[PDB]
Amino acid sequence: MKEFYLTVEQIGDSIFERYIDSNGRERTREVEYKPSLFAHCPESQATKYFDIYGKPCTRKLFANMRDASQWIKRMEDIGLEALGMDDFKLAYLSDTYNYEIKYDHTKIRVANFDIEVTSPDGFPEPSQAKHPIDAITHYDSIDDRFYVFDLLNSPYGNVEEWSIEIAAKLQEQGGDEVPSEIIDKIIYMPFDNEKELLMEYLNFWQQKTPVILTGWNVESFAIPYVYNRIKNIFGESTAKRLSPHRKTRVREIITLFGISVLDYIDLYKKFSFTNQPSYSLDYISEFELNVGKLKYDGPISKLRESNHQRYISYNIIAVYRVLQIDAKRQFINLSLDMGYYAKIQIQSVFSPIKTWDAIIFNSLKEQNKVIPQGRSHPVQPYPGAFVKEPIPNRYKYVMSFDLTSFYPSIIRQVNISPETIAGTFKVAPLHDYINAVAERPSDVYSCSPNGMMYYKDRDGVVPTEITKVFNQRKEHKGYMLAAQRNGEIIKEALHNPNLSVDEPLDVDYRFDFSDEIKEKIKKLSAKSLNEMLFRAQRTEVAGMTAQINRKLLINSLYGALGNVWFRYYDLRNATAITTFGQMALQWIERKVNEYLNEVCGTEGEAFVLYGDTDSIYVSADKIIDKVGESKFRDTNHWVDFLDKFARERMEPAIDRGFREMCEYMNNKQHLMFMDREAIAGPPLGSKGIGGFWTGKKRYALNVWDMEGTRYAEPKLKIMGLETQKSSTPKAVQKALKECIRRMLQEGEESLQEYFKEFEKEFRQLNYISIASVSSANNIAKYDVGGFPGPKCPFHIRGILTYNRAIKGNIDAPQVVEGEKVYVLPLREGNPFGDKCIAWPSGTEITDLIKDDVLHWMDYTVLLEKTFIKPLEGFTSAAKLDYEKKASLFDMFD
DNA sequence: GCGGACTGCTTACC
Ligand SMILES: Cc1cn([C@H]2C[C@H](O)[C@@H](COP(=O)(O)OP(=O)(O)OP(=O)(O)O)O2)c(=O)[nH]c1=O
Ligand SMILES: [Ca+2]
Ligand SMILES: [Ca+2]
Ligand SMILES: [Ca+2]
Ligand SMILES: [Cl-]
Ligand code: NA
Ligand code: NA
Ligand code: NA
Ligand code: NA
Repeated sequence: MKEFYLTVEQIGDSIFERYIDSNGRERTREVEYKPSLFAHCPESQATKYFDIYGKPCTRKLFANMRDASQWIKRMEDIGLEALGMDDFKLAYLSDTYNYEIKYDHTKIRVANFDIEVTSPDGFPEPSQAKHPIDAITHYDSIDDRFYVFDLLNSPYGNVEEWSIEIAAKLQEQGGDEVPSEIIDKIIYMPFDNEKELLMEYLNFWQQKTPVILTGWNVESFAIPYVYNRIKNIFGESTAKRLSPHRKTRVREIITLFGISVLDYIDLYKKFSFTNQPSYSLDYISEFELNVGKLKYDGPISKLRESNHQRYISYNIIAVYRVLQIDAKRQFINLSLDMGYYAKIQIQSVFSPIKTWDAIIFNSLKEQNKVIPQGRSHPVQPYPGAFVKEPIPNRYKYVMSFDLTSFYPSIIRQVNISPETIAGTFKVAPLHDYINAVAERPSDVYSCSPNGMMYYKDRDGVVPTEITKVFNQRKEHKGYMLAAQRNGEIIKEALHNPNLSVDEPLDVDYRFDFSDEIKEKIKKLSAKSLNEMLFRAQRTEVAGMTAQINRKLLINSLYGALGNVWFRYYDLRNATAITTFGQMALQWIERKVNEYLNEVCGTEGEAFVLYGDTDSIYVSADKIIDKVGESKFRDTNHWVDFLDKFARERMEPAIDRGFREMCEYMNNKQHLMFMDREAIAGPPLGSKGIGGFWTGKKRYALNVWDMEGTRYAEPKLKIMGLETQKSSTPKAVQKALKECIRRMLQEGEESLQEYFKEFEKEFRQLNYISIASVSSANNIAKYDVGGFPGPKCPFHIRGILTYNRAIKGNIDAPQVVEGEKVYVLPLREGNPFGDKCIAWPSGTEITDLIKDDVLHWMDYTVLLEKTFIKPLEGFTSAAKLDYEKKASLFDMFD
């Protein structure tokens, strides 16, 4: 097979590389790499090297990497540009792997681990590592085995061996319910001393050295704890065995040279597109996998002592949970894909700037072109997208339209790149271009309304490389949408399931079901169908991960143009994109309004009610009215009608409008592709209002079709409202959403019934479910003798109240700076001495003060502040009442 | 005694 790297590092004048060879074997080599950099040279000098602007350069070979970096400094002292890739390991990878890397993931050692540390005096600080490590579970992807290291003898208690027989038993049998599919994969090792455990773990590590190292919070806890514990016990030289090159670099984070650490919490935060109230593994596992919380009696600091059996079982389970989350989300696969595509260290996938620098560098190197030197720039603001101010109101029938990959398509259309800049023109006010009254900027170059002109013959490296990734994105989105469409087919077949014993069909959910498959589905059992729906949704999530993160990468290339740390930073190019974007949106709003007035036979009516960046929301009341609501059989009938109308009439008109804009700006290629997104409206013959807007970025719609996916049941599309915010209490989100569902689908009366019921019963809701959530930043900034300082935020005040309440209890959970907290208001005269209290999110509040918090919660404040105020906002906007008003009719019986 | 204007903070939407 073709060779591929695993890890690369620079240590002095040496490049240390771990790699898989042509026979599939892992090897390590130290290479005294000789890098090249470039300097501008006279035009009369024969060379094959040119910078991106076409100026000739000469290549300077250096005896070692130190001589190259010293030359860079000297060139700085002279005042001349030192060109070329200054990150020598990226240069090394590019030289060593001068082809498209095809890798075999089964050859890559991915290690998932988690440690346990009993601490009687609070959270065990990794920098101190003063407590024994009493458990390590380490899963190896190559062995497919869970290696379990169990400390039997500790100063905090001597325990019996963990029993795999009991671990496998059901909870109802007094077992631990360790999943049956990993029982035979567990390799259990008890130890009588901590030193012997750690020594063996190091020997194990040497034999099975991770390439990718992951787990939950491994970078901030597990890795530094293990490193510091081993260092404190055996000495630094022994601790350095954690690095395959014996080099490490040190609240601290340890860099293990020759290992690529991908902490799963960081992968999840970057790639999941969620914002969670808590990031405990417990919480995320429940959210992602729908598994129950790992229950136990007493505190964690005594779990090993009281129930060591469960203690070890939960350690193993914790490792497995991350594997299960990755099997669903596939962020490891994404990191490997992106990393090898860019030819970077795998951990550099967290940095889109490093990623794009490497992609562009490799692309330019292929043509013997030389990259410019990074330069220092001051941070400056620059304008972004346009957002229309909507008239707050209900909106019955709505169709939306969105542009495909907007900013990257602008880049490709206008041909925006550092080296395709051609000149400038004199700008007219933006609305002059929008209304097509300003003179055509250029009949030679491709232009943006910010004043920039670009060559339209030349291939730009930014357009070229963004197109390649965009093409990957488009493929994966197709798989995602098909899996989604396949999902609805299965959901509708769950309305008439057969009573028989069969099996789920063997199909590729990435492609639309054939008629044969669909026929078989209608005769399938409920058990088989539910299993198919599961596999369909899993296939959809896999596609979603792949497509939405390639979308993120290409949008981050736009973003990088506005980042001073980017080698190709240029506010001329960044603004060219956003300004063109503002023009395109407002241009097509006009075209859409014009076309719809023409087909509806009216004049001057506003059809576009809202728009943000690249989307428009079209009021379709008059389209429905022209055909008359009476002529429709059911809801699905008018949905098909609007689907057809948008597809056969509106979209061709939109394409005509954009083609004209492309000619207006003399652009290189028409790539403004705006298709229908959502069809929204109330159920036919209902009192539902269909949708409403309260303001910019705040609306709700009752959607029947989304991007070609015809829902089995109508799905609420809610943006910006409190239902969508992690800060809103769980039970309030749920209640507010039901309020919205009733408004959009059923009407005012239905809303009023539900509200009355909620108000009556809400005090019985669990305290966690009605707690607000907030991030805890700068606690110390507002701490004045344990009391709130000037301008102390509400949630920070709650934390200070908590701290005073648990003062003198070394066992009580501490609020961690930067993490999230649950927040509850307190009734007047409470023993806590303040109007609110906060505690670490994702946890029960400590038993020390739990009963008193429950007693003093302010349900009245909770209701009117988190529930009623947002509800008042929704309903006044939609022009209705959540509560029956007083009338002259009240004087009757 | 507190409404309005302004500020910091948080978390959305694109
Ligand atoms: C979501 C997002 C958008 N944007 C900008 C660039 C996007 O092209 C533009 C439009 O937002 P989107 O319409 O949400 O994203 P998109 O048009 O790029 O991709 P899609 O085909 O799924 O619609 O907003 C960012 O800069 N960063 C982001 O994270
Ligand atoms: Ca021993
Ligand atoms: Ca879009
Ligand atoms: Ca059937
Ligand atoms: Cl796409
Ligand atoms: Na742990
Ligand atoms: Na059970
Ligand atoms: Na130490
Ligand atoms: Na779309």
